[PDB]
Amino acid sequence: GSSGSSGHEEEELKPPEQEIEIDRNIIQEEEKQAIPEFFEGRQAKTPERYLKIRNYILDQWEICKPKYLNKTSVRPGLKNCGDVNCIGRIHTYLELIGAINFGCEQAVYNR
Repeated sequence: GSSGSSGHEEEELKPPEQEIEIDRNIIQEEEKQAIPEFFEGRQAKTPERYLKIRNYILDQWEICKPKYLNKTSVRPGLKNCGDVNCIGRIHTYLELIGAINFGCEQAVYNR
């Protein structure tokens, strides 16, 4: 027989090594690999909508930087574009890559 009962490890997640660069006018595979849902081809999820939201976040990030930027500050801001389930996807990702809130104890990867 066998037995597991093991865990408490990273969940398909990993903290950034160095602040990267992102284009608010260009969508590189880098982002598509994390936000492929908007590039799937659904009628609800569109690639044009993913940008609108992103641009906002990427913008706010610097608007507060170097200080940390909470998603709760942009949640209500772009409540019209998409939903919370999406907002988190973009925000988080960008945070995982470093594009936003780089090196900060107030991240979602260090937690």
